[PDB]
Amino acid sequence: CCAPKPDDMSKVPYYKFPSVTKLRIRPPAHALDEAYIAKYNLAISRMKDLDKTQPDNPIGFKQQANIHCAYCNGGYSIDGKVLQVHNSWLFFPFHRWYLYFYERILGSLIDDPTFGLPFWNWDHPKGMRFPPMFDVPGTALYDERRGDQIHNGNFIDLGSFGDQVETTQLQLMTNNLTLMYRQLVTNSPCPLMFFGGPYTLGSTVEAAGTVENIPHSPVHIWVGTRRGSVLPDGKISNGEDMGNFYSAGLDPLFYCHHSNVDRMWNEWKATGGKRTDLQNKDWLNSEFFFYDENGNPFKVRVRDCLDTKKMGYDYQPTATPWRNFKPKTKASAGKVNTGSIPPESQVFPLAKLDKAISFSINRPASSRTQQEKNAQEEVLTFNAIKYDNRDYIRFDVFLNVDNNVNANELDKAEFAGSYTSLPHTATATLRLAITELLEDIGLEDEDTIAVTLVPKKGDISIGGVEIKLAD
Repeated sequence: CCAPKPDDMSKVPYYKFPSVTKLRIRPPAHALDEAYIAKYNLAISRMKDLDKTQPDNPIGFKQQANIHCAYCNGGYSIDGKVLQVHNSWLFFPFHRWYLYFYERILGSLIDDPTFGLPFWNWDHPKGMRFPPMFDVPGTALYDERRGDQIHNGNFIDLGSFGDQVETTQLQLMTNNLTLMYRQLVTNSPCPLMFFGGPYTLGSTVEAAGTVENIPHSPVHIWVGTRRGSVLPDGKISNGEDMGNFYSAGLDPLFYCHHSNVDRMWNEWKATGGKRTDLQNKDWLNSEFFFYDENGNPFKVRVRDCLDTKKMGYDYQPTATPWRNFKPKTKASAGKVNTGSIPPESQVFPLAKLDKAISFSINRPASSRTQQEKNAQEEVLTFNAIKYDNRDYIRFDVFLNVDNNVNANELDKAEFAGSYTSLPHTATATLRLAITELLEDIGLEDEDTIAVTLVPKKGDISIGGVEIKLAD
């Protein structure tokens, strides 16, 4: 994490886009033509060469990896404030700018002014396998520090928590696309839920948005080696490369994953409405620091990365079949007797979520008008999720079911969302937008509903649970 930086950010100029905007198309990583794979490998190979020939050059492979490591570790400050780009509303714009310069570097090393950084299309069934171009040993895209959950033609598990898949292939694909639907539609109806919130003061509660939680974290977990296992070099793994935030940038696939995370921002806004960029001036005027492809230092602003076409790139149009994955069936017919389960006040603070537990919770308002629903989002909020930051964590949330719910079947109207964590006491919050579920299950006139938590991995405590109306 020895990242290069100017000591005095006040002397660093602000970036200016080139006067001639040369539009790059980022293509899906699967089924890429061999000629594109060849030049991607050449660019990465030349980037890695700089590790040896020019180890201090900021555009080299290891140094670009160090930039991400140092950002995740708090090693960059501008205007006297540390730049917090994880578990915060800076997550998307930081990575957009990071990849913008990374893509310009790749193109510059092969004299290709329109080189497009491919995206791992893990939201589409054709892209849910590990992308073949990255699994050719002896090429620059390859990384031996990956798990072997990724081969055999296995589909990615977008809710992975480091263990093997436990369902059928059909159900795993179904769960993946249901998670996409929940994370890109249901649970991100509004900007702060998609992007996350300010993670400024402490207030050390993590404030990730939807995508940063899921599917972003499970991809890291699925690709990286298994912590504790023997690496191909002989040493014990801490999740290297992708499974550890110190080393993730050392895997070329890291950038291709983030290309799709960046694409999610575009796809989320594509339906308009309330899914727009954050309008808060504090967010828009937040700054980051980067080196351009000529090794020159610059500051950039969030407000200047909102439109990728203005930055000179866009994504190859690609179907998003998860938009059709609103569950059609209910796991449980009828309505749960909320008098036969403990109220939230009796369960929380919950010292350990060791097994499935159900409880009743009060809604602040019932029979809400459509104008009310437009104005304020109904959000089920899990406060003070606490765990060891060295642990893998996952739990799922269902409405209107009981402790016997089959949590391997996410394609149900009752499935609300999930929380996961990638090992860095942590403290976190989970917010779920429940209006769509209350409508589908027929609970809109209820003052009290049943909630069921199902732990899947890790030792988890939860301080409290409340339903609030958020603007």
